[PDB]
Amino acid sequence: QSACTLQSETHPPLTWQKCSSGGTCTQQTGSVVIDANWRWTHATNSSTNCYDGNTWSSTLCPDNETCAKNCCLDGAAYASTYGVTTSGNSLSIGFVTQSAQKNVGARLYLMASDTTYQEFTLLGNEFSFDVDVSQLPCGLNGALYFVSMDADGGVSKYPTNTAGAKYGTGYCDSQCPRDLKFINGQANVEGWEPSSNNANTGIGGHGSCCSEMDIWEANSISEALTPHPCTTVGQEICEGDGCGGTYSDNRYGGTCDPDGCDWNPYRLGNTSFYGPGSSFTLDTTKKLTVVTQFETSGAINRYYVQNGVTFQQPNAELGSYSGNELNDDYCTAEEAEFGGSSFSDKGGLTQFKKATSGGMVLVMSLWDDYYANMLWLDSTYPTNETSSTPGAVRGSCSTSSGVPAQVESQSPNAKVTFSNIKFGPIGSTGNPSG
Ligand SMILES: *[C@@H]1O[C@H](CO)[C@@H](O)[C@H](O)[C@H]1NC(C)=O
Ligand SMILES: SCc1ccccc1I
Ligand SMILES: [Ca+2]
Repeated sequence: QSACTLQSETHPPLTWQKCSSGGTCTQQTGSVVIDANWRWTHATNSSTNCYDGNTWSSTLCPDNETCAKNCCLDGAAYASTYGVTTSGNSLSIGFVTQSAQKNVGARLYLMASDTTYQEFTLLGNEFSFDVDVSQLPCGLNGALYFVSMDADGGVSKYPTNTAGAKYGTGYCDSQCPRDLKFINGQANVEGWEPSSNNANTGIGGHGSCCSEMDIWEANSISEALTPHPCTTVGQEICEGDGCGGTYSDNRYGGTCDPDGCDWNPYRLGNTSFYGPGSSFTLDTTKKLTVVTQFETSGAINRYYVQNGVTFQQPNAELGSYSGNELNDDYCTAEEAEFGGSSFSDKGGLTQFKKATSGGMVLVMSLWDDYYANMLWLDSTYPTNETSSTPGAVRGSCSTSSGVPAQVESQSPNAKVTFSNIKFGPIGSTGNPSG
């Protein structure tokens, strides 16, 4: 896709800190950009939409190539249309924003410059951020994660994509998403199936895969940490059911692991650690710091800070595993006790190390789930399961919670605030900010 300028594009600024082993941190200035899927897509020479509702213009977009030649992405009014605002080192994403249209959520990337994404090499480093999940009820997910996207949004590889990172192009993840309108410089109009439950989305014939590190998928009820390997580390297009993931016939048939080796404290047995109120170790009605360390062995460590008190990830006992570190033994025990072989089949933490050793882009989002109502995160899933089934219970939300239309109308003012992002060598982010 190309870019149009009927509406200007001004990325909201966001500062973050880069720390060093020597004990000092320094302020960095970046900005955020909204994903292409949320943008107005119209003809290069007029205001005629190439996509409206959940259908493509058959005249402007008869096929993927023609569509990309005829159509451009335009600028975004961040606050008024998308409910995205920034203030210093703070970023807020509103749930439902009503302007001339209704907008639900947003997926944003941290930029290095106006035309390129900031890449972070995670291995041997740690990432820290503060978060306020108090306004996120059952059914919502304020996520902060990393994906192996190209810095230019794919421009150097796909010439027909001239919009680039500036317009939020090039997204990919371990779900190998097929809801993307533009992938590899072409539209995704071929094979498009409008969603039966979502008036604004659909599934195309192609998807975009890559490694994904979900540092934080959470609401005020539950939270999960989840690495997802892929046999091809970086962004790669997939076709139809060969994509795997949620909207394909064989979920485990693709190149990526859509499940991951997840760590949810509640799912592992500690139902008193994270939740709303004083009866929980970490009280989700108040702000908290989340620190994630990527050691060179490939293992992942985690500690939290609230009101100056530090809490290491709580201990879990799962089969032959005992500890609080997300490592090979944990991932193997998880598969043995809860089932599955996807994570291991994709290479486990060894293959995932190839992703963290390379550059990854920071993504911050707020979404509701039209497929499984976020039950996999904060409720019993599948819903026919009991608490007696290992790993079935992931949170205290009702299995009737999370219906998108219901939460959109009941909690439109829900929001997540991510702030004070710090990144540096292990043991460095707790030092004084610059
Ligand atoms: C949950 O984790 C916290 C923090 O480690 C700990 O103090 C508490 O004893 C744990 N509770 C259970 C039931 O394991
Ligand atoms: S990653 C959560 C999950 C796991 C297995 C099947 C479907 C779903 I959504
Ligand atoms: Ca270790």
